[PDB]
Amino acid sequence: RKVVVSALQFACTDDVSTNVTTAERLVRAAHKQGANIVLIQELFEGYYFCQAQREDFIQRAKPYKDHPTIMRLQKLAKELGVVIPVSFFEEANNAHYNSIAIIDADGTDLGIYRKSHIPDGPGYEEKFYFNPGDTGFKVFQTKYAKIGVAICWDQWFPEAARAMALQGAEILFYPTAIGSEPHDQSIDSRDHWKRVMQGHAGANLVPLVASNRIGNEIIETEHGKSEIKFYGNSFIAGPTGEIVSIADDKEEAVLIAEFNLDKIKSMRHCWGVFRDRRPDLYKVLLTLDGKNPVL
Amino acid sequence: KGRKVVVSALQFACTDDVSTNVTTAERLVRAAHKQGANIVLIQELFEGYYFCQAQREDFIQRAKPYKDHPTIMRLQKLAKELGVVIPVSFFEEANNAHYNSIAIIDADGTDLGIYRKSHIPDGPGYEEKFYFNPGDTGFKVFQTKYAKIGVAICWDQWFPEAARAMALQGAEILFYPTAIGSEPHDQSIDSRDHWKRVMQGHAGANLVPLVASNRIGNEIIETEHGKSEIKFYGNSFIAGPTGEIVSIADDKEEAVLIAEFNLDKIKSMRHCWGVFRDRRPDLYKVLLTLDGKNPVL
Amino acid sequence: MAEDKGRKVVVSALQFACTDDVSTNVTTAERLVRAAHKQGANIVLIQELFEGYYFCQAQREDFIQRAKPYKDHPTIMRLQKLAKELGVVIPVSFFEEANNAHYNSIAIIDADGTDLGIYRKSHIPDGPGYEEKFYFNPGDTGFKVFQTKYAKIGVAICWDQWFPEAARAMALQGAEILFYPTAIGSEPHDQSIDSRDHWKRVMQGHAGANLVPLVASNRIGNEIIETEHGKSEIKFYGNSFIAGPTGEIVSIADDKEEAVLIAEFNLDKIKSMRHCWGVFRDRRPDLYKVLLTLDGKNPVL
Amino acid sequence: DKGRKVVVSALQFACTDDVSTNVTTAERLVRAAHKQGANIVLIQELFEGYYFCQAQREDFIQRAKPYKDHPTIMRLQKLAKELGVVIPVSFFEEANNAHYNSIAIIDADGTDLGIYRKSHIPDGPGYEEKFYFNPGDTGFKVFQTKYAKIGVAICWDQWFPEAARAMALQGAEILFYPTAIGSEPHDQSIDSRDHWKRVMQGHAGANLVPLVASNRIGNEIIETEHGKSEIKFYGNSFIAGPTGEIVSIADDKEEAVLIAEFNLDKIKSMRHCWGVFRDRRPDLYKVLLTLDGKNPVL
Amino acid sequence: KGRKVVVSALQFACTDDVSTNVTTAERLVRAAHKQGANIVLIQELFEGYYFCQAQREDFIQRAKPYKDHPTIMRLQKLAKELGVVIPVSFFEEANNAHYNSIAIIDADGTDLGIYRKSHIPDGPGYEEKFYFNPGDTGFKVFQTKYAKIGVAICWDQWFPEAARAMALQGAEILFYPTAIGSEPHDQSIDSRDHWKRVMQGHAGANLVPLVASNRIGNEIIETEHGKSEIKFYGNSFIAGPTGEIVSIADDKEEAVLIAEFNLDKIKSMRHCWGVFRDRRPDLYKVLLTLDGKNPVL
Amino acid sequence: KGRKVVVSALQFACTDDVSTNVTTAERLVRAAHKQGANIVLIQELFEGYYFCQAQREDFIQRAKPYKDHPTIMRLQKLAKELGVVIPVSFFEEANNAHYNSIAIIDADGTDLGIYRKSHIPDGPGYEEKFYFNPGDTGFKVFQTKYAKIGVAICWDQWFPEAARAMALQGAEILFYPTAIGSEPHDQSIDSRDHWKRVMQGHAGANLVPLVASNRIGNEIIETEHGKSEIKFYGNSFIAGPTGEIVSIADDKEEAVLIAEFNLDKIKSMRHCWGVFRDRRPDLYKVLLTLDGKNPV
Repeated sequence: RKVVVSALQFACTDDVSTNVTTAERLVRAAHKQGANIVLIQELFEGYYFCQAQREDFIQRAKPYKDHPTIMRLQKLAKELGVVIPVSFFEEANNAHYNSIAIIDADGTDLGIYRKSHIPDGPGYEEKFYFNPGDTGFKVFQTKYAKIGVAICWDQWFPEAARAMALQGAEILFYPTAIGSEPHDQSIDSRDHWKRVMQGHAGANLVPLVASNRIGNEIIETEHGKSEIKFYGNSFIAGPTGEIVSIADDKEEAVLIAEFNLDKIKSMRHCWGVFRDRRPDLYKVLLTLDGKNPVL
Repeated sequence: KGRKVVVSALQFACTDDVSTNVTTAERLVRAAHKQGANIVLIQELFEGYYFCQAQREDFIQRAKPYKDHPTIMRLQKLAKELGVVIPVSFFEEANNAHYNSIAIIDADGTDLGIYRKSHIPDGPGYEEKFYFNPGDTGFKVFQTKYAKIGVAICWDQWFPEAARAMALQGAEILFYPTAIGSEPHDQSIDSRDHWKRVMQGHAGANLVPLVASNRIGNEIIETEHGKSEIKFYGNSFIAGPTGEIVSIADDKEEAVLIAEFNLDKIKSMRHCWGVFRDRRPDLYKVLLTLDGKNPVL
Repeated sequence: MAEDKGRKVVVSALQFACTDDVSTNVTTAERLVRAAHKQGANIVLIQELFEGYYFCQAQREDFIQRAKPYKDHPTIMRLQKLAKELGVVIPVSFFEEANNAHYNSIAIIDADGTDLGIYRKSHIPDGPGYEEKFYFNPGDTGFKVFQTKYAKIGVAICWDQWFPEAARAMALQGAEILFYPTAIGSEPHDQSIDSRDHWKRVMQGHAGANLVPLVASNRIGNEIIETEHGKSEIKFYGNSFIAGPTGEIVSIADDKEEAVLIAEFNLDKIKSMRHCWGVFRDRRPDLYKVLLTLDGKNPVL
Repeated sequence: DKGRKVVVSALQFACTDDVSTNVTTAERLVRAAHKQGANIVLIQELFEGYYFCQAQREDFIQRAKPYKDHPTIMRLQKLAKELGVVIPVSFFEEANNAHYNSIAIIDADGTDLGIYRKSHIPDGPGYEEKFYFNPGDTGFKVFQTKYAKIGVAICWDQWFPEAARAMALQGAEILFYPTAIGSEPHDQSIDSRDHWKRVMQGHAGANLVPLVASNRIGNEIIETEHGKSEIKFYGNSFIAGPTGEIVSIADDKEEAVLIAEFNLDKIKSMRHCWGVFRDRRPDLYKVLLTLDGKNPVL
Repeated sequence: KGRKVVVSALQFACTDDVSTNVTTAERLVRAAHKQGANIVLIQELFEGYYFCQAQREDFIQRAKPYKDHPTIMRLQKLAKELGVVIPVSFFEEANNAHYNSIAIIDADGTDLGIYRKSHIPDGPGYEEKFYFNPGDTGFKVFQTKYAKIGVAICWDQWFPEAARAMALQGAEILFYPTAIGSEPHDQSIDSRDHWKRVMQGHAGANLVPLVASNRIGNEIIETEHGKSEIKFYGNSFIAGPTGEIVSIADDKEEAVLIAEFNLDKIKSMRHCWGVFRDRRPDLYKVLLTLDGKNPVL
Repeated sequence: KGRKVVVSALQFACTDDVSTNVTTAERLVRAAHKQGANIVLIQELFEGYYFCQAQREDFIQRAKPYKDHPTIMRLQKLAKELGVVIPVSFFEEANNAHYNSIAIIDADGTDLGIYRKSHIPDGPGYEEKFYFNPGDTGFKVFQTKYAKIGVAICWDQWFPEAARAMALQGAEILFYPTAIGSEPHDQSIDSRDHWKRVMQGHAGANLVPLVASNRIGNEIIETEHGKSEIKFYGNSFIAGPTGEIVSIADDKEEAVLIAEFNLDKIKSMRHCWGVFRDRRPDLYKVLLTLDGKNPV
């Protein structure tokens, strides 16, 4: 069982149809290079608007139901025969989420995952827009494989990766948007960010895919202009956490790595980390302060 | 710029003859429509006297099935003729069950369904518990031609849970037909101020406009223990999304209240304020108890 | 001076003995239906499986083939003509064949002769003398009410009458009167069992708890059936009766006479009494989930 | 005649509106029942005072007390322990802002086994219980006592076959119903006593379990918001067998101690053999979870 | 190459003493274990004579609760000692309901839960409908240390629906404890060949091995109408995944039957045959009727 | 005493010439009738070689519409002449759809309607998938002058659900025209015993007789890869209501199997055994899933 996977890395304008045209052109090229499962970066429908905390930007959200972009990638997914996770800003009555729709090989929409861990701070004011996720971590059974799909900031938490691997995830996927921070140009998070994810891969014995955007984006915030240089470094790690394919910080990229899933599962089962786990001693992970279980 | 909706609260006195009262409601619905109304709200159990001052066997038989109801059917023609949304309050018989109900008529005459009053009041003058099974529809919202609306009934207006339930389901405007006034056992009770404040609270906490239509007039009912009298205090009103009263009637006059809301700006104002983004349903389990400890089955 | 308003309806319970010849028993039924109609009856109730002996004392292959389809049933068709002639409602109890399934059924014939449909016995009894589980699939129509020319009625069959759930299911759906055709008597394996008083009190309890009148028609006579282990006898104990909405018995037959019982009810006054008493206003379905278990803990799928 | 035997008792008495007096009365009669061999003794509903629900008064709501350290429950626990008898104690419960018509089941060793909160709440002239009590939220319960597994419910609950069946399905071997019922102050023509008995006898026969009903006697006048209101409570406390037969019954005005012995092993055997529980059709009972015959409640 | 499992069907005659019969089971389980068995199947209602020839009040009281059942508890010790999976058939009392049930004990002694007999037979010699409520667990599969298995009971074995339900839920092997023999009212009835053919059919249609353990011996029961005799015919067998019988007992002696199955090669063979991807559940709705027309509720 | 019906299973080798095969079918139907048959079953797709081996474009044109089918019409004449029921297997063209189908002809020559094969497999020697859409008729029963019958086709015969569906609706006899033999990929599998066991299973579980007609002979079709060959193993048989084989053919010669059944006695036996009285459809919802969890 040989599933091919791809990481995509492009620049965005602040125009839905031009951006979707970009993803649509890079997904078709992935399929040309033999891709089965194609990953598109976070909130690629537009500029990373979370630098500002503006009332009108909340109204960029749209319902999950009959979503114009989901609907347009389902046709593309079905025609190529590729799995495609679709990042979008979701409105649900008065709730709002940073969410992703998993569209299978036949165009079928298999459901939704809602970003659980929400970042905050200058340039990344995501807590102003998103309710923290209520779906829980999910695995999606696709024609090619069982896949763990979470979103951006979720990639920093070992709990997310572990939860997905416990639920049958043969591969983990993370659509991302990260770069410089507008308040301090001395902050360079690229090495640290790769390292944390490399750790999830090696600890669970599952390959990993991270798609991150590039280019410069200037947002008109409530306090004047704010700029981010997204640093790319979209990559694919193997089940031991090794970097097999890696993009640069500036150029557009279409990554590919083929994995023998049945043999990676024999590698995982023989190492026996899952049978060796001690859930009886992990109750402290249900606390925030290291003593009080949350309700 | 944005979807606009003109809403209206009506306030009038009732005899105990259905034909008269429906004729009265029709006259006021037309006057609201002449002033630009798209959704018009008629007071609770308007077809007759507020009979719940008595606990009488024979009054139970005022109920009628939802199916082919002559007052709903008559008002469906009006809605369609005028292009107006009309929630119609009525006493429902459903086999051996009975409910204080309301059917939502859309601007094209279409009966969109019903809501059965959930919280049932009790005590001298307001013996509703004797007549109505507690509602089993749960809180609802209705997609009309002008807006998603949440309609509940009278006593439901005192419960933040009901307004919150409707808002969570996408209600853009809340409506409460009412029958409230003095209490026959104690002349010192005057609940009008308290009544308004609690509702203003719902409107401000959910950032949605709110409409309340209340009865006026004195009604004297023969009860199992003699005459009982209520002076209904009107005070029908419309409140905006921060709870401010934008239209209000006095305690005796017949009234047609009008108010226009921009529903796209309000949606935008509601999301911006962030309350729905910040709710903690994980910490609200206690609300599924009556006694602060034991969850209900 | 005027009569008290409200729809009146006159109901009747019949009580008779059967032979094992279908023509003789339908002739008996028709004679008694006509006698009931002569006394003013609007709805007449014939006892369970009246077409023959209560054959369920035996567990025999050949007795299963006594079933017949609901479609073009000779007995139903014949009683349809009688109902139309007299202008009376007649529920018709019969053993139904439905491809490979079999049921103990009842067809409700309206006062204009129209077949309004069927109910299939839900609770199936078992044991010496009453081996019904051998013949009948448990009913799959669920509890029903039928809108007749005179009233909305609830009809169930024999063993069903021991279950408060059935009576309440019918009342909840608007049944204004309950009917139960019955075949019950002595038990061949133990002559000390005399269930007649127990039988009455359970049904009177249904009428009182739902505030609806109730009609039970039961068989009389001794019947001997040839079983796989020899002859077995039941003495059917009659006691057909009509009960009012507080459970009071208004008419009752003895254990051996042929009877035509007659009682008039004002359905509008009883409706009003039923609602004022308030039991239906006060019910707690939220606490009744345990009723959907057999063992008090596990809900059935 | 082998098998576990249990002796049950129904008490019937008049109440004043003073708590100390009425509890002294209950203790007198529980001792009289025990002297006659009773193992489980049933005291009538809200016996601590007059049946105050004829009125709808603010101040009457404050007669309620917490379940915790309830003085009447504590006093009767001592008596239960002294005599070795099971004693259900009816009381008006305050639980934060909720209020219930409740009953605490005291075992023969004096242990508080838990509470049942009245589910079906009556309403109308003379019986304005819906003004005082939240409808109960414990659900129907059964309690394992030293003598038997029992099902205890309260007053108006006795009209509902669903409550008896719920208790039977969960193993209840005897059903107990403390009661307060009599005339109705708005219409002297209403006499519910035969209807009342008939419905309970229905429960006993349909579930094949014995049933004990203890009812109040005497005239009571309550000062209501609209003037005096009077009820004459009609007694008729009784004990029914597993076929619904009345085995013991009191009149409408006598103070009474009723006594009945039951063989629970033989009744269990009879119950199972009759087959009603073997033959039930819960797959066809969903309509029971509706009020209107059509719509399942949330 | 793959996960191997050795299964066993046991066959013996019952006495009227419980302990004797559990000890007979214990002796035969140890004999299966000695010959390499991992999962061992004991016949239906093995604790005593097949009492269902009679319809008696006192026989119903032979039932016992699932909780702290002495026979289940004793067999748990044996399961843990030998490291063998043991399904334990028993007559369950559950408040007022009664069932013909079976508890699946895992190789470490753990009680995995129970299955209640779904299809209850009836007629002379087999009056089971008098004793048991139809099962309400539905068909189940259990995950044991050696395999996911489907266990159903006696009469259940005549129904293609039970066997399919278990395989669809992942059963790798079907098990059917049985009590079947002659019929007391008609000596011409010999159902043994028909009985095997139907099960062999289940094995072949689902491509899973099947094990059936049947009783031997003549039993005379005192019924309400005199003596009734059944001659139990044994013929316990184990069938492979195409329905071929690979081990079979005679009609009169004790037997310990043993067979090994490569469950991964069988899984692969089942997947390859493809029957399960080729089913048409969209065309099977009539299976939810009894009469070929009306779906049950 | 009771309705007696004589049924027949025919078995022969096909040539790849339509006329010849139809003439062969006719000869054997007449032979069956001469031995007393009332209902006669001809094997699946008898008009030619079993072509589902290969996946060829020109083979699709062997399909013909249900209306005015020349083989059906000719067999209608034969049914009316002799007074025998004849289910006619054929390759149906219906617009953008094609089906493996069978039309039931009554003893008076009346076309009673059709059933379209429901279960469509894959695999070498039997690539049914490329030629036939999944049947949309559902499982049917047909009332003939002699009995209510249920008919299903080739691959359908592995599915207990189809046999049960027919029996629930009144089928008193089940008919299964088929084509099965070796597999061109590996000559070690011999499925004839597995096949018989599953069908005997359906006869015994539903207490209905069952007739299966299978072809004999070797057949070589030129395909995409190269010459594919199959040896059809015959073994046509008639089973009774307990699943006993009452009549059976070998793997190499023509046969006309005959068996008489008393449908009234069998119906009485079926009901007394009780399986239909004892079914639990309230516990069978999982059967409306493919994966054993989610309804379709």
